[PDB]
Amino acid sequence: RFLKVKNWETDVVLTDTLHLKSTLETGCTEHICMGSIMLPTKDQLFPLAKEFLDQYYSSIKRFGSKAHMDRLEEVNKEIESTSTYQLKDTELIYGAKHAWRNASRCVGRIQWSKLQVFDARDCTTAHGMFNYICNHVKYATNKGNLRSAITIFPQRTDGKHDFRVWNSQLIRYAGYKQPDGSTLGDPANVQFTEICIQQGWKAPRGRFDVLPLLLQANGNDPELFQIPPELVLEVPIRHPKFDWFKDLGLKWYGLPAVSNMLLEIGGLEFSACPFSGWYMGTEIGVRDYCDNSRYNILEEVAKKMDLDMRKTSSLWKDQALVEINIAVLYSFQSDKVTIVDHHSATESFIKHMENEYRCRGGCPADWVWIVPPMSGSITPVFHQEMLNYRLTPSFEYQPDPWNTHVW
Amino acid sequence: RFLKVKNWETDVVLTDTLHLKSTLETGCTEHICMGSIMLPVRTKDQLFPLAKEFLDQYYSSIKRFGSKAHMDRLEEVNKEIESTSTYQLKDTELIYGAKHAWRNASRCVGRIQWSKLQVFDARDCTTAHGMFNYICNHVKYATNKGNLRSAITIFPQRTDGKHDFRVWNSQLIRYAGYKQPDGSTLGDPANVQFTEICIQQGWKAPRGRFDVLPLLLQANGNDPELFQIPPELVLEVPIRHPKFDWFKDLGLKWYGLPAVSNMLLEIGGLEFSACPFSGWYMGTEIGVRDYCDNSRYNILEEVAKKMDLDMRKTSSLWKDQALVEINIAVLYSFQSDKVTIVDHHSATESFIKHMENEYRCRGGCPADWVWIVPPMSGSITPVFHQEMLNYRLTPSFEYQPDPWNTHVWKG
Ligand code: HEM
Ligand code: HEM
Ligand SMILES: CCN(CCc1cccc(F)c1)Cc1cccc(NC(=N)c2cccs2)c1
Ligand SMILES: CCN(CCc1cccc(F)c1)Cc1cccc(NC(=N)c2cccs2)c1
Ligand SMILES: C[C@H](O)[C@H](O)[C@H]1CNc2nc(N)[nH]c(=O)c2N1
Ligand SMILES: C[C@H](O)[C@H](O)[C@H]1CNc2nc(N)[nH]c(=O)c2N1
Ligand SMILES: [Br-]
Ligand SMILES: [Br-]
Ligand SMILES: [Zn+2]
Repeated sequence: RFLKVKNWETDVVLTDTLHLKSTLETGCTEHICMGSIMLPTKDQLFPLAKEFLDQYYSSIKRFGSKAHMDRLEEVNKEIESTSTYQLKDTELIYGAKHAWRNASRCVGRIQWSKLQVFDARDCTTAHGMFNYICNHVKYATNKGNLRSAITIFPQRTDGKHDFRVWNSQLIRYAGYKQPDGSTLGDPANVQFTEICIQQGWKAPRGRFDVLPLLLQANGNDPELFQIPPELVLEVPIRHPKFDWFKDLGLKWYGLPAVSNMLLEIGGLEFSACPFSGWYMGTEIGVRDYCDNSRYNILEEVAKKMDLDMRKTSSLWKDQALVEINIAVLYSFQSDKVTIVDHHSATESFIKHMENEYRCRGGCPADWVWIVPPMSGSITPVFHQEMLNYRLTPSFEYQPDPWNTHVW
Repeated sequence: RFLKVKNWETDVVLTDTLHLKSTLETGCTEHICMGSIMLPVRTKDQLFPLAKEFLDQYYSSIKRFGSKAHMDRLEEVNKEIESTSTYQLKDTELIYGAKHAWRNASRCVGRIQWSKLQVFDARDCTTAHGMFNYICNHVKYATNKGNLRSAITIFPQRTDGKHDFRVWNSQLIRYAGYKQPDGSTLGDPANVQFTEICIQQGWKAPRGRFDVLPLLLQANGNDPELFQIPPELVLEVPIRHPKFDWFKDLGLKWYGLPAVSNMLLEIGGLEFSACPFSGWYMGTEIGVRDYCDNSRYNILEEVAKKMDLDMRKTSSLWKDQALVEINIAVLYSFQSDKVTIVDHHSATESFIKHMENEYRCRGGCPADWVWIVPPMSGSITPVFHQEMLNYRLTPSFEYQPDPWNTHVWKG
């Protein structure tokens, strides 16, 4: 019931008690581990509200105080009456910081307490959502010195009036199926690119077309908006040693901003909660650039390097991978856009886990996601045992809205 | 029930029913995943169901389920259990069991090979000198002058747990490790404790960087005894690089034959506590883990110094750069000397083909993603993108405590 995690590089053992507070289920049973699966009323809401307010009042050293008991009473009356309740600003901020803190797949959580929370609960239209979003993008981008931020749109009601950002990230590149049979641009976004086109976007049909926002307010039909080009910081990719690298024509955007997740706080559901931080270098150079189902540039790069591509055992893929990743980092650094390498981020996370074990009694962590997609065992996280479990407040996946929305 | 796994690179979806036959526990519950935890005297009444389940699996695999041979065998085992409290496997059933324990090993990327396993039956062994001779023969067979052949040697099973056969070595061939008074380590840091045991027992340590350890062999619950593997049987590969001519001067080498000797093999409820097994290396085992773990040979700094990379900031990726060169070196050296090795691209590609085959003929393939994904270049291997289901089937290889922690010394 009290659980130990061991670091096999350093022999440091930590004891986890925090898992006992865990509420949601994992996908696993005593018979089967699903650790590598990508995705496994009034009556319901009051318990969730109480659990939340209890931890909030605990966090501000006021557990069992007059004001604690009063608020529990207040929220209780409001659920009875209205079927829902509203969070105080302080609660909303706390809840959003804690959803990040609880994100077991997130290596960047040492930063969790510094999140800037933009309260957009007064938003009513898609044009309003667009304004809030542009403001978030400009604030977070900060001319290259990125700051973490979340923008929180109104909470779900009867669930026929959901706010949604149909985009998977605020800033992403279009993908277009070709006559040819190949894909132009990012193959991850073909379907959404098509949705934008059918809703009426005029696609320029290039390799790196920033997608328009498709914004849904109040369960209404979603609308298109272009993010002012001037607010989208992008980085041309060059290599500090290979002059030819630039001729690949590669670029990426500075601001990673997830917009398709659902934020749950005290039972309330925020279906539009775009959040942003900054990139770990491998996200772009290993996954975006080198996944076979993504930009898949490994072959072209290897060719420019004149490596022996005859045999897998020459490790030509591996050599090319390292160079691509060196270039991503050098390019961001040269243009002064915040980026972290996988060594520094994982070192940060081990230090963060130690803080959380010491200060909170644990840190839920998903090893499959935390270990970087290159050079795993040369980073400290590879050697660190992790316990994965689900705490609330939380960020959750939710169905893509086009499968759900009725026009 | 049916469970699906999806490959996120290919969209290939597979359906698992084999997990229904799983008996043993995982460590996980509905409230916690223990998937990255490294480690998450039997009665007659427990023994007969375990035997029956095993024998039913064996008779089904030879298409004789329910035959008179199957039924006579069950009754014969049942009678042996009630009167002697245990039972002996037939040679055929021992072969089937040892192969299946490999087939079932969820952390093994090399399982495409599982049905080609040379089984050496050492159940007539009685003494440590007996075990030495069996082990020498295994090494020489498996080594086969570089054309490595998978094999396992199976010593007598556990009886009362006071008469256990054990290889105290964690692998048959491994390098010594010496803690120096100044706190540095000479040789391999992973093997310090066991090296100290060997010295205590009388081994004369050459005290160098790659000294092959002596075997420490326990027969029949007796105190273990020391033996040196004939050097002429220990195939080694000097590590050089195809382009970097200074790489040889690092003084690196490694042995060709990886041979695990500290696991316990469970077949139909019976426990084989000494069951050394060998295959061949995937290159990353040596070039990533043995050479570059901070707690092992730890050569990254010295290699990157010699490549003259920028070592002032981790963001030059000097470690990742040095890591790749060392791994190229390991594979080049093994190939140049005609010693079997597999690269992590080949091995993971093979494993994915193995796993699809298994899903189709067997209804599943339990696999531990944390262990199957290689310790470098994870996502440019196909296994990174493959969902897997981890569950435990018997026959199985299981961990067991180090014998120096539990042995009752005779004197
Ligand atoms: C400040 C810099 C940050 C870094 C460097 C970072 C790093 C990462 C990385 C590399 C991933 C894996 C993503 C992937 O492979 O696709 C991730 C996952 C995640 N992070 Fe962060 N993170 C940061 C900030 C944030 C913030 C501000 C939030 C929310 C407030 C957040 C919540 C998440 C969540 C929820 C996941 C898991 C997503 C999923 O399961 O699909 N992180 N983090
Ligand atoms: C034939 C070539 C083989 C290759 C390339 C291979 C590859 C591997 C590798 C790379 C690992 C992970 C090792 C580590 O990180 O420590 C492994 C684990 C394992 N393999 Fe193999 N394997 C082979 C044959 C065998 C054989 C013959 C057996 C037994 C009959 C075996 C049973 C295992 C087991 C039980 C593990 C898990 C060990 C643990 O949990 O500590 N494999 N395999
Ligand atoms: C590339 C896709 N990432 C999610 C992966 C995913 C999600 C749902 C379904 C999938 F198939 C795959 C998006 C993501 C999520 C969290 C963090 C990041 N990377 C970042 N550095 C940040 C984004 C926002 C704050 S930090 C990317
Ligand atoms: C080096 C350590 N490996 C065990 C891992 C382990 C387990 C518990 C604690 C540890 F610190 C480390 C040994 C191992 C096991 C299985 C296979 C291999 N590698 C091989 N290629 C083979 C060995 C025998 C047949 S194939 C190595
Ligand atoms: C099937 C497997 O779970 C899947 O490929 C995962 C593995 N680990 C990951 N880790 C991170 N950070 N991001 C991912 O998209 C994935 N993909
Ligand atoms: C804590 C973590 O589970 C541990 O480092 C594991 C990770 N994956 C592994 N995978 C393999 N093949 N071998 C290992 O020793 C490990 N170590
Ligand atoms: Br970070
Ligand atoms: Br193989
Ligand atoms: Zn699990």
